[PDB]
Amino acid sequence: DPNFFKMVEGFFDRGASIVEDKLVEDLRTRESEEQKRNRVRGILRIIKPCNHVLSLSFPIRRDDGSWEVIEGYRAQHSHQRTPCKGGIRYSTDVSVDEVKALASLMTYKCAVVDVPFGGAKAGVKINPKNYTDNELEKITRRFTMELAKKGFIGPGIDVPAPDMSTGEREMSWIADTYASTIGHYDINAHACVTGKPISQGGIHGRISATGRGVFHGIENFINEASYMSILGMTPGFGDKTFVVQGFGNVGLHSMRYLHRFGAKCIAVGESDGSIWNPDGIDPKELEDFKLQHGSILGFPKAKPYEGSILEADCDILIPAASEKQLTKSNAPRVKAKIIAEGANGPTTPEADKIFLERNIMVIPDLYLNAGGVTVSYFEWLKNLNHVSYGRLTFKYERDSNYHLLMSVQESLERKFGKHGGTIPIVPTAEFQDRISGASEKDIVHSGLAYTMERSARQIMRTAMKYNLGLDLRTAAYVNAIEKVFKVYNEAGVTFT
Amino acid sequence: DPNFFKMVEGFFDRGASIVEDKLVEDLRTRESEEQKRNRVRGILRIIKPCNHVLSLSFPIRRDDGSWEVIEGYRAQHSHQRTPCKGGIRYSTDVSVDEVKALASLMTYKCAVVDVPFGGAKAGVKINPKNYTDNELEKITRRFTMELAKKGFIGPGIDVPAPDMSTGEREMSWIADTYASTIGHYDINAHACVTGKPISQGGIHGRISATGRGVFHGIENFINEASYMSILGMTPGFGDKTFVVQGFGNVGLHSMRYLHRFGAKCIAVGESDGSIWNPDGIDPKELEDFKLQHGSILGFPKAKPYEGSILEADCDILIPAASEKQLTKSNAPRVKAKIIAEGANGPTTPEADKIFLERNIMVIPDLYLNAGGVTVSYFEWLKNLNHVSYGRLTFKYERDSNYHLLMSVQESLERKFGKHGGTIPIVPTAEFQDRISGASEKDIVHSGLAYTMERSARQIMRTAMKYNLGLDLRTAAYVNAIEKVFKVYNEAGVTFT
Amino acid sequence: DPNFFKMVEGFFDRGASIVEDKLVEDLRTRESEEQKRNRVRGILRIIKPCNHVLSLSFPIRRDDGSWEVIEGYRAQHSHQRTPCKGGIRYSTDVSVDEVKALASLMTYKCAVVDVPFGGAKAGVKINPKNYTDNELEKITRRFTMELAKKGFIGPGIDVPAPDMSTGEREMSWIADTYASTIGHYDINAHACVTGKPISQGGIHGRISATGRGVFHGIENFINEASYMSILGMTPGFGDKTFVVQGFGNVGLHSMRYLHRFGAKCIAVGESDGSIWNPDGIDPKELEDFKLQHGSILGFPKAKPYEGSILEADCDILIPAASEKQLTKSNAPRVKAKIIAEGANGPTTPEADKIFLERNIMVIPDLYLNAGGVTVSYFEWLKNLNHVSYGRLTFKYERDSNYHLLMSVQESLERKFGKHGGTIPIVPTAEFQDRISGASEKDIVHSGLAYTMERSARQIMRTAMKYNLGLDLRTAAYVNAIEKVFKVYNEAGVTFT
Repeated sequence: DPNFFKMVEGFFDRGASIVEDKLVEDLRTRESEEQKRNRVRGILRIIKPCNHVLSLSFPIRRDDGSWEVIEGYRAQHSHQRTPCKGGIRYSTDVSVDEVKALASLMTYKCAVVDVPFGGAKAGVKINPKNYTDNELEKITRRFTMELAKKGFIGPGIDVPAPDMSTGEREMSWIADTYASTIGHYDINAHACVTGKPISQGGIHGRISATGRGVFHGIENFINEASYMSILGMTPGFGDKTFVVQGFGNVGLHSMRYLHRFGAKCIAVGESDGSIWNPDGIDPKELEDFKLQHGSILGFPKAKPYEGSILEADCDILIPAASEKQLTKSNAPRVKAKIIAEGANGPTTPEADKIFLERNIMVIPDLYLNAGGVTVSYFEWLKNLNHVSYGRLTFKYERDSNYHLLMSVQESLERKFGKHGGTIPIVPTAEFQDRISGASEKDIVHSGLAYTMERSARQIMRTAMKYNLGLDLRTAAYVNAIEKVFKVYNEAGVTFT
Repeated sequence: DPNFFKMVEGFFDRGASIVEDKLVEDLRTRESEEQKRNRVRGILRIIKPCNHVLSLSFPIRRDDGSWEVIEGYRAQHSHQRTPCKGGIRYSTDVSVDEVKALASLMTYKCAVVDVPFGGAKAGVKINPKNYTDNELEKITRRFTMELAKKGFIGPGIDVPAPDMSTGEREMSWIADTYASTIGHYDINAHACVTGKPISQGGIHGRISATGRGVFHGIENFINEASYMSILGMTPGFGDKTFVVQGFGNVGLHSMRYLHRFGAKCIAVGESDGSIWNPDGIDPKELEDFKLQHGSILGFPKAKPYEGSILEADCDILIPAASEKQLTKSNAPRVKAKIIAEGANGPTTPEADKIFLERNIMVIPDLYLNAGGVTVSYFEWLKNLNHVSYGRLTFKYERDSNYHLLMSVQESLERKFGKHGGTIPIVPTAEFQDRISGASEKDIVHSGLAYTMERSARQIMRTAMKYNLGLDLRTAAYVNAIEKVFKVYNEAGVTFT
Repeated sequence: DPNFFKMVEGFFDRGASIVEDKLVEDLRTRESEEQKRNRVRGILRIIKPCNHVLSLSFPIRRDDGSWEVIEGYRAQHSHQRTPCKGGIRYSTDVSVDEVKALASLMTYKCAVVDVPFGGAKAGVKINPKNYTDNELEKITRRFTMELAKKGFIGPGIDVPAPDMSTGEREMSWIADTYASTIGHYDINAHACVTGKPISQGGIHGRISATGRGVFHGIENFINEASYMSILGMTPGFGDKTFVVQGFGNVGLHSMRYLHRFGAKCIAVGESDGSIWNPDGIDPKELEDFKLQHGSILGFPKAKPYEGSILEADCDILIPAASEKQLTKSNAPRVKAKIIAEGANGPTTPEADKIFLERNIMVIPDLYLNAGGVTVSYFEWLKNLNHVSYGRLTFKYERDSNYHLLMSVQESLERKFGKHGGTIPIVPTAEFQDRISGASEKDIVHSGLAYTMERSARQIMRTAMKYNLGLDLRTAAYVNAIEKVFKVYNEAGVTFT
């Protein structure tokens, strides 16, 4: 039951050693100078540790009038890619080593989904419950200030983001505080932080992002005969049956999209209890049940399962919640053949070894829930373009599409003595609804898909190159370390 | 006749009270702290008044050598949307109230056409006719300087624009003066002001912008069966017949585009006289007549009407000139069912109540002449993009289009033993032209059309929502207020 | 009675026309180009009107939770001298015209005392008595912010200052708000405003500044045989007898210092009533009386005089209170020969003419109460020096002094067989107190005295140059206009 930090770090060292060799021979061994290039692995030593970590201690006057000093910290893992990216966590269980760890994860994660951002992470030792909306605000802002004055929040330095503990409300404050203070003259002040309200410069499709990422991440592999054979998957009768642990944002959507495409949800577990039903569970029903009242407990059309759903018999198990939920203990008691990490670090290193032994394909957090980050990239861009995606092309494109059809029509009618006989100028029903309901989220969603696909293939190619089996995790880390390295390498350090 | 500031104010307060109640219940009553969220209407009382207004006296050495002080002002209504936008006036009738008023209009007008700009407006108590080109330049530059040193010109702060009293020449100077002085280090210096020459970073399709706007504005509503029924329009034999008051550069185009689509111009006024002809009047002909010599008076194919063509018997009357031309007096004497405000404030509040009483749909100036602004937004972006729209797509697109058609061809050929029989690969005449002559102005004009439309639906949906009839005006202002509010709300003021 | 604007403007014109002529002839008629140099009096036309004037409307959330919008303005008269200087007034009566006027006064006043600052002046339509300390703060800050973002509050742009309606507490806030936000990177952030607490970067000797100024102003003229003869003053039996109208800060000190040097206070009025006693009145007593309880009414050793002390028979009458207290009505009824304006505009133009008819010397407000400003200059400097005056010289000096004395002693003891006989190494009692209690205030107070004196002689010289009598006012303005002009002239405008 290791702890985040000594989990990630292992993962790195793992896929650091596996790259070192190859990373010298073949890649750069044709201009080998004193074969001391193997001492250039010092670039890997630099990548491992966070380059900067700022600890704070600011005060805020509670609503009752009493003073109080809040402590928090933000760590920036790497700068290989200028603008650092990472969330902000409001919890009373947020250690410097936790942030440092997550921040490390970020860099690699971003690499995997080709996002030009360095890994960061922030944490404020506070418990939102114990503060009033007004207080919270006061905190986020004073935080933003300090964070700014020391180069830890800037649209070209570090762009924060929400976490399970924080929301778009906070982000909106961060943004605004910044813009109305130290970034007053910055024409891209609002790009200092993402995950903010649409009105404040947010990007359409943020919410569903992470969730949709999980889906495409699974999709890409579930549709790869090769892998699906090693597991004896891509059925004919069974088709697809999954389970999701944690009905949060990510979990909910993950079950929405997964279900939409033929998969059947057999079990959903939460902090409270769980749910079971071989027949299937409908996303909207369970969603409206959890929105109408308390939790998911006492949901009709579903027997209350007891304990975690991590042992429910299904094909795909998606851990979209807490940390380290799959350990060396319950690792051999999992039915599922595929584990989709819809969260960070939901499986321990020991558990990984087991799963590998009994052919269990674990889709890396490092890649699966990199959907939010991918879209946050878009939000950043959308603030640099200062325009909502497709604002200037939708109409143009529409016209061009109708000209295309009209050309086929006129050109097919000139193969007959008519002037309105053939009727190609009519788009399909789907294609019509697309055109008529074109909107930013469509450009976003599509860009997401594209990235999750490209990345997927990339991981697969890397797992076939280093002969790995279903160890997609290390593959991904390796993939990442190779990218981060290349940047550093093709420059240096001080003589970079 | 009330003045411009009284009107606009009234309009605001009108919409402001309409919103208030719905703005609390339904749209935020779900987490209603001690229902004091009625006291949040303060937001509205912050939005109403301009938040800044700079008055300034600056000297210039007249050509003859003599010194003279020039006084002018610039008012920034709101900063809810960072870059303020507004035009510069050069008239000896300006008045700190006027600029405050028009700057108030701008904010709302931008909101309507989803343009991320705050409302601003400048004014220099001067009369261009009494100053040499050289002098005028001196002025516009000094003015830019002072305006810059105080934060009232700046690609991120405030982006000025031309008015009927200024031109691209001036704007060019403003842009250059700024980029050669204060904004020397700003990589977006030439985005400090719009409406500039092409060679100075201007955007194609500026001249026809406002005009085209008018058209689309009208078009969107004259295509809506619902509204066209309440009037008894969208006829089968009368089709469309319109009249334009003021043959300026908005009026002229308005006629051109209106006419080009099956509408017949039956009357065209001016500041001199008028024109009449139930058979119709050709735009080109009347244009060439005006351009070839003097005014439109003495135009063949047309009997010299006497008085204002605001009484002519037509379907659509488009006031594209002076201010307050439709008052309580002549309000009842109109024969047109639709009044398209191709100018600002061409109808008084009293007139509006009359037109409503005798079912007369008045398309708001707040929306109908927002075309120019909409495009100015594009110019700004163009300047930030550092590339002419389409530059890197036109060719790519072209290719992709041909491949599309080729596919349909080849594909269809397969259903026949021939390799050249069916020729879909040929684009319609129109489509060809479009492809061959693809320029920036096409992307621009299309983006415009897309904004006018979306905005038109938005206004309609708002009208229906607050069960407003043909009072599109208030409906628009309400629509605006709502937007501007949302921004403020989803943040605050100091604790924003 | 004419308002402040009308007056100050008149004063300017007056001096302006007196300087024009001479300002061309002997000054610069040697290079005389075209003799058009008269047309270079345009300079003057630029100097008269304020160059900028910002009007704002910013919100604050009152303690009760309600939301109000505060309106206020700042006006910068001239920039001829880089940092503008001027106070901030918190009263319901403030009017754009008022600030403009007072700003205008500053520029000239500073010129008189050789202070390198432009003339500025703020104003916030608000009555401090209606707001809680918290609320006041919240206003000063939000005001400082908006005032900064538009270039009306920086250490090198415009340095505000306290008024009778605002104190050091508000300044402190201004300073801090600025240095925490916009000016965060400015190493001289705390030089953005003056009149702030000592612990915030304030200079020692600010409270006795304006008062002491009034004293040295009077002292310099009451010591000039020439002027004192025209009035038959500098007596040998009557010595000195004065009267002060207004027992505010300036008035109190004025009496303290005046009295300390032989004068004899015979009457002191207030907003309530007055006091009279030919025998004399002791500052400390009357001070303690006021402090101890209520006003000055009921004070022992003094018969309650009814009305204004302006008519009390005395030598020097010092109006240290409200505006326009000496008009064309009571002007003839004055018994004093000298009128020391310890306030701004306490005598109307029409009163001035009268006093000049019956040889009454009126020492100009423009000069007399320029003591505060003079010291505020020091405070500014103090903040830019980053060290308290004397900090690194007191000790050194002390030592030097003793060595001086000990050199006289040893040297004198060498003219007599004795090593200890003569004792010149002993300072006087006064000297010793000075040495032992050396502190910043001393350096300040000295510098102030030096300025008031040099400025006094400058005024005189001017008066005698332009052959003005006891019309010290115009003489001062003229003296100012000359200075301001010289700057502009020895440069230009655009081609400056």
